[PDB]
Amino acid sequence: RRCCLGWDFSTQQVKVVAVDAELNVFYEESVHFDRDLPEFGTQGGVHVHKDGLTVTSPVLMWVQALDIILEKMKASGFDFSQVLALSGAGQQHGSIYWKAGAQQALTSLSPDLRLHQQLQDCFSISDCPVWMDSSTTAQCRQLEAAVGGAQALSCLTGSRAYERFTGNQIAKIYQQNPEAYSHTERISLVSSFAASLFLGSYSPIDYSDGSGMNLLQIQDKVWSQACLGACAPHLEEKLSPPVPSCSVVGAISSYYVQRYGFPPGCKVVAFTGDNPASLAGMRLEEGDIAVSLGTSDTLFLWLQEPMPALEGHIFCNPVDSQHYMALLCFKNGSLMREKIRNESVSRSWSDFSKALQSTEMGNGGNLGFYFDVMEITPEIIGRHRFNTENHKVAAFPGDVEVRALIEGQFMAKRIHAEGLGYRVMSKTKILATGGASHNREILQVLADVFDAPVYVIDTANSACVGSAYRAFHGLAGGTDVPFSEVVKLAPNPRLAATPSPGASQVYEALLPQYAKLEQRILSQT
Repeated sequence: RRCCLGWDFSTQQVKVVAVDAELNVFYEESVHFDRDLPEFGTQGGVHVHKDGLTVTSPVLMWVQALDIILEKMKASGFDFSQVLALSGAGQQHGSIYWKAGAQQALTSLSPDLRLHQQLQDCFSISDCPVWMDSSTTAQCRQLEAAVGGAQALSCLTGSRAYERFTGNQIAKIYQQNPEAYSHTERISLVSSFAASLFLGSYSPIDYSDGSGMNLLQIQDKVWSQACLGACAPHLEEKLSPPVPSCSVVGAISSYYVQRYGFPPGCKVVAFTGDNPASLAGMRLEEGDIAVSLGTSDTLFLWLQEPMPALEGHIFCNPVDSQHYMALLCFKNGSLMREKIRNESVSRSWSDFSKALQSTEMGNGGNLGFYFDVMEITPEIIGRHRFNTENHKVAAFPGDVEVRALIEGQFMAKRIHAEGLGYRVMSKTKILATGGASHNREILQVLADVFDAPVYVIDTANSACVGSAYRAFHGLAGGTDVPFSEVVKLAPNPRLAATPSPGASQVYEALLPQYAKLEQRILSQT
């Protein structure tokens, strides 16, 4: 059974899957940080500092989690001689600061010792900033001022300045800890840090995860000298040139061959961010979108011609380096759906579904926005309801409320997607995942709004699986063959809904009206 490994260096755990050549996930293992490395004192895999804004993880905890999981794999009888290649994902934005001399330690790893034991003194920063950090507002404003504004920075890098984005974190470390910065020979993302551990030498940063830093020029795929200089000095030398995501970055270190029995020819395919890896795992193509429904809703888009904005994040595409992808994040997700259920349909998902079945597409022209917490896409708060004459109203009947919520949430996803350059195409498939993807009536609204078929997919391990698929791509020809052709053989996700007759006519007229009301609410703020 020949296989590839797909890794995920996530916030709360390190996870791995082994996928055979039939693209069967036949093995999965994980190390949970709070539970299995409780000595670091993390909660949810991180440390929220006294200020309530700084959020970090110890780099040596991630190294040790790799040692533990390889030993857990070996203890279970995993046959490492069967591994042809591996790739992985890292929680985006988080950064690792390697101390001067660390590459000599990586290239001289002894198979008689664990990684953590040998890399103990290799980090100039022990507490790494992660994606949950919101402590760099001053640096964000400085970077936007240095490059001509928020929109200029988005045009250049796919995003305006966000506190968690790596360049702003690097700037804070340079300003507050210049000694540690002066002792840093290399800076990695979590993804490229993990790839470096497998190579036994520094891995380059890939174009896709490299797009989550406010540093890479996404169009020309070179570092922006203006962004680099506005963040910290000598920064280019520390990052090294970025590479296409579908690059073989080297063979696995002899460390792993000797300690665990990996074959010497095992290839390391460049690692990427967890959201880019999930896009690969979900097998999105040109014209596709994925809706991940949860506490936060996340929209994944394929983009040929992106239009960066003051919202959303455009990244270089991990499975087609000449094109792009985007993420749009919505704070009012599953808690907002549960609240309307509890308020209007007796705390019952069945009655929620019956409300959707008993109301027509377009909801008689009744439209609603439901933001009990400040929304990020767009920046609005409150509940706002409008009747068919576009007059504000205080409330709706119960069933009308349920449809206004669901239809409005999906119309917002289509409008904001199209603002970034997305367009529905004849080939378009919509992939739905998360709790609400288990409701047929919710997915019917989604199919109706986009006028395209909706498929349900399980994504508990999408970043791991996507990483294993990318590794197989690397083996099946790399850039000589399309990613989509390599993983076509994986069973197709199940069709949940197709647009009802007349859906096109209803939402062609209602979508611009909903967009107009959104701008009306934004103008009143």
